[PDB]
Amino acid sequence: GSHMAPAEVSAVCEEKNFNVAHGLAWSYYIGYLKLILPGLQARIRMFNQLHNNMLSGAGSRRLYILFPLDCGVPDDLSVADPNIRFRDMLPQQNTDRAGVKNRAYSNSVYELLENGQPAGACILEYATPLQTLFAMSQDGKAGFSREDRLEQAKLFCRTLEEILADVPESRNHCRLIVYQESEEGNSFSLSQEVLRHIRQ
Amino acid sequence: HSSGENLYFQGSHMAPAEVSAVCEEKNFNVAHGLAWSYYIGYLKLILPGLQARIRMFNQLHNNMLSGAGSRRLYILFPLDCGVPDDLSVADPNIRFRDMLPQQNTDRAGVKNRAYSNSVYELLENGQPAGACILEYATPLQTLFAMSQDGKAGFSREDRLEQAKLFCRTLEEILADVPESRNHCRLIVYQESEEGNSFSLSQEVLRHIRQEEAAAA
Repeated sequence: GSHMAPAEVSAVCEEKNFNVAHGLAWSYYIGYLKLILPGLQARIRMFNQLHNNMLSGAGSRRLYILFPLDCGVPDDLSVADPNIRFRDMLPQQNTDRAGVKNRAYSNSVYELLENGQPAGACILEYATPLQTLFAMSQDGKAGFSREDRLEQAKLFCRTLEEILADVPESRNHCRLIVYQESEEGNSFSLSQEVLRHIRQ
Repeated sequence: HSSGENLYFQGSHMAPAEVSAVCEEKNFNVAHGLAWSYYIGYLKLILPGLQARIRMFNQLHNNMLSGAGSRRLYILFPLDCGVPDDLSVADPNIRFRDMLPQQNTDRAGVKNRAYSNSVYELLENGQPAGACILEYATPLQTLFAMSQDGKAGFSREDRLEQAKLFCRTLEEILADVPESRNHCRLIVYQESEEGNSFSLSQEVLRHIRQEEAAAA
């Protein structure tokens, strides 16, 4: 029994709503991922030269991005799991390519353990814009709920997946690792989650 | 085979608030996201303790930032969205002086950070008329880059609308920050609609002068 308000169809407006995810995704792609992707393989070759070819398989030559739907990203950005071991940062290039020419982005290579045994290696990181969503949910003058936060997180992920899907196979090297720890949780293992992605 | 859905104006997979046409509907989701990202991701990080860095600079540089008008972080918002890499190229009247120094924090809410913020002198008639901390609003470049992808469309007209919305959204967010903690000031302009003779430095100077007047 709730009527809509009257509306003049020629007036210019936008629906009010909290759908920031699209901006986050585009910013993240245009302003980070797109910038680093063209030099990733070169950087990997440099890394391999110094690391006994630790990243040799195709599965090891990808950029794995952690996407905790609860938006819990540690402040120090550490990936900290007993079975994930930091090995070294990915070295910078001497490049004239846009953005990277003036910026050395920090990326790290980790070794994954299973059953005490080395099971893999990869370049791993958190999707930093998830911090924004979390901060928004806190900063309550923002009026963004925990419920909104999850919704946006899922949307950011889906939107980013769509964008990435259109990347040519030649640079199709980002992989999203999406999980919601609060769900399906008990025995949850990050290392196991990453390994499944590497393995596939 | 791509869709080709407009990757820019993607949906949110949720039911709309209203079930009829309500307007000549616009989607500004990108602009809104850019604004939140910039505020949370940058401004919230930079603003706390800024006054301390400013005091330090004045100690180091003969009170170059004297006056309330100089104690603000001035951010440039060119509505045309072209963001230059050098301010002196952009206006020769804008002269780089030095970087804001980093403080060793004694405050619980201010971390030790490393942002490069730059202080410039502004010239009128070859003489310095003022000094301030000046930089561009970074997300504007993202909109510009989005407009370039011709396939993508995202027109010059469309770009301008998003740019304006980005400013509005940022302004709405800032409006809820107490004056005691909001040390940034937004300078919004569209060069392409200004005079043949637009001076960036004059535009900044006006703002600085306003700030000084407002501060009593």
